[PDB]
Amino acid sequence: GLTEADVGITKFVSSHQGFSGILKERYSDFVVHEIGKDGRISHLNDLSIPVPSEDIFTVLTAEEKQRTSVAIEVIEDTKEKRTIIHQAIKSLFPGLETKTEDREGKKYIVAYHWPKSRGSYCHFVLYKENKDTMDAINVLSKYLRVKPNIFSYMGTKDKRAITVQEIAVLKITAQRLAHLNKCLMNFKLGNFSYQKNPLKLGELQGNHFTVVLRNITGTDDQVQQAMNSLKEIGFINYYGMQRFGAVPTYQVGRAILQNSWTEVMDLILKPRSGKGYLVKCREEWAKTKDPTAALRKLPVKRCVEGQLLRGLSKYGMKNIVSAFGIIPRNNRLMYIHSYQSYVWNNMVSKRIEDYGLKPVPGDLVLKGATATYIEEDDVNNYSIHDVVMPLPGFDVIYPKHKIQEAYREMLTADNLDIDNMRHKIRDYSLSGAYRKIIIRPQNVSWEVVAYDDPKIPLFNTDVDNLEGKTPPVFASEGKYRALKMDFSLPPSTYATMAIREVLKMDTSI
Repeated sequence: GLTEADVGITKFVSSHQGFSGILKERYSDFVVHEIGKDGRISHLNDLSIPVPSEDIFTVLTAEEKQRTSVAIEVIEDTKEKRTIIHQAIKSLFPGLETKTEDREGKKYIVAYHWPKSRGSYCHFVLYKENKDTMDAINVLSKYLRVKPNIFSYMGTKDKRAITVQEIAVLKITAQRLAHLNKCLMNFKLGNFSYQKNPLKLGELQGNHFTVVLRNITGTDDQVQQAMNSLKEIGFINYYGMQRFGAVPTYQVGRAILQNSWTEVMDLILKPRSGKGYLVKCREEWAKTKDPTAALRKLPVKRCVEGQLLRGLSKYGMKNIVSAFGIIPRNNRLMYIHSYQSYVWNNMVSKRIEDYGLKPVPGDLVLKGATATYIEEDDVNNYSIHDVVMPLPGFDVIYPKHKIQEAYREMLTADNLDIDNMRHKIRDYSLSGAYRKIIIRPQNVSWEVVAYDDPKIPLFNTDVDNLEGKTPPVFASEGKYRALKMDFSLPPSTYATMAIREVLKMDTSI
């Protein structure tokens, strides 16, 4: 329903003829490896627990001392070797009795009933398949009987994909985490270390992508030209379709900024084209206009519709400001940020159309963390990769060319004032920020692969390598053709926008 043109995604970098290709046909055709603060590319490649009773038996005995018996096998049997185990168990045995048993030749030691030197945080790699980051944290939180806020990460990674990232957890041992691997299906944990600090959102350097575009209709000339342009110049740094949502998020954001609160409520709760349970909740709302009656139709507690319905039950339909205010702050800002994103995509497309892919006088540039202007005389000292455009807000400056006039027109068309982007409600006041218009991906590599079966993955994942799965080998000719790409992107960048530039085809399905 919502197209790329609807959200201002209309321009391309390369002049090459577009071609077709299938994206995320299998979640194994889209693989993401996080690039850490220090440049390390997270891979699940070590299951060792950092340093007679191994890590498992110690966990088994600790689990026994709290909430029948723990039998430890005596590998190299000796009177001194058995007593050593009795004494070693007695160290990690607060309230545990110990007895030697000879079970038909095989001997056992049967158990009956955080250092300040070691950093507070266990860091580890989380490998996930078709899952959200928060979803993995909730599973680990319920298994470890902890609250999800003791976990930290640098960013969330795509659900429909195989993703690998670093996670930190306050005061949970590596053995406790590793033990969970036996009962976790769509996630695995490894690469354990103990460190001083948690992770911080946005601290990452970016992500590395391995992408398989199935059934490419492109020729070798088309592919080479598409890839060379992506490697040399790159792609227009648009906000992808994910930024815009079922409910078109920028429209809720616009209504919030205009203080059109009845419209905010209707946009979230009223029935619309294209999740089954949300359809029923919205139908019950349209029929009864009763929060209690519509809440009965929601199987999920933490969702925007439920939080707003709980807010309306508390404050009523004559105080939608307070009712909506109940939604967590992060979910509320997301609407107004996607409105800023909508304006930004449109402005960038106008900037490309009117001045091209060259820095022009009047453009804003980023000299480290400071934003400044390109003048007539210093125009040739900058590249298109230094050019920034602002997300609209009260604290930003605008380019000194005609796009400033276009920002003013777009904002005026929504009854908003570029000269005063302050909201009467503090939470909805936007300061603005700067975003690069063109991104050159790093460590770009590609190959066209001939194949016959779509089910067959074209490369190993981290778990395939751990299990010692045979690396895929492919013939020089086949029925179908695939474009296999590898590239690194900075944070707040969309891989779909890089793929869009290669294929020159719109993101629908």
